[PDB]
Formats: sequence, structure tokens, C-alpha cells
Amino acid sequence: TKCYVTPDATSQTCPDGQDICYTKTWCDGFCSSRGKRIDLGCAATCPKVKPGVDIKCCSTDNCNPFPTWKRKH
Repeated sequence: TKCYVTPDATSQTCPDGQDICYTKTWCDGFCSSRGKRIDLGCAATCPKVKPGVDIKCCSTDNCNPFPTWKRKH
């Protein structure tokens, strides 16, 4: 499982991962503060130099409930 970024069901989604949590987009946080503004990936190595968008990565299972939509639950 990983951490996803959509409340479609839960936070942690996409099993068969056993690797890392990757979610990225671009919007800093002034375009869609009521959606997501982030994308969903299940491990893909997150480089911090080449892209200019925002890319959060965390090796674990579910990471933290940072990318929320309505609250912090």
C-alpha cells in the first residue's frame, strides 16, 4: 500500500507496493485548496532537482495525512 492523495476511499491505497509513496503535481497551493493539487504514484523515485513541480516522496507504507482535502482527519 502507499499514501495516495485522494479521499476516494482511504489515504493508503495501491497495494503490491512495498516500496515508497510518490505523489506530485505543480500547484503550490493557491489554485485548488479544495481538491488535491497533487497526483498519485506508487513508488517511482522522487528526484529533487530536475522537476520544478512539487513532489513528495516517503519510503514506508502510508506516510502521513498531510495531503488532505477538507480537514486533517
